[PDB]
Amino acid sequence: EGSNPVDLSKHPSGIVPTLQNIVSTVNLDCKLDLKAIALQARNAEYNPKRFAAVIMRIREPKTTALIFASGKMVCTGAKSEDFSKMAARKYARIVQKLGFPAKFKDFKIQNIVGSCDVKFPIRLEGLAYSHAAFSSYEPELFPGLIYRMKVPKIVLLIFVSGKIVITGAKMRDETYKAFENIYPVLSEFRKI
Repeated sequence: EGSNPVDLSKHPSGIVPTLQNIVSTVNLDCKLDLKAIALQARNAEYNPKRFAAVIMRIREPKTTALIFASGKMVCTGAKSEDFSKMAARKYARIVQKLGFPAKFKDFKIQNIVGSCDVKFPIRLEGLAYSHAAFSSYEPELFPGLIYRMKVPKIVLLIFVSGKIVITGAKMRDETYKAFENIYPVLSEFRKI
């Protein structure tokens, strides 16, 4: 039974990108007294002159939650969508247990960041000259090439070293498809 470690149907390049951060939001559906939550929770920080939300942190899943007065909560740091949702539930429950009537409505993934290393140098200048409508490479202003992909709606950061950052996905597979879509062109521009 030679099942394959990597499914080349899903990853023709034979390379699987790593998910580095998933950010999600959920509506707690209630106004929140930020000074009280900050006072009452051990795991909270709240400096409204620096950021208008209470900062809460947990170790499992190792993440950070930004809880706004409106009741909106942003959860960041998770490595999978299941873990982003699991952590969001855990922060929302902490809030209920403090005595606020927190709900868990319209939870949604807002952004997934993935990285990948093809491990060969890339001629970004040539790549950009050949794909002018989608790329920006301006070494004196920022390092790496910015590539705006249409389908899926992703923005990639391609560095001269072969390291790539894939941002903007709403689900794991989009991050994978974005990479596969760009792979043949990275390859076409391998620094000989």
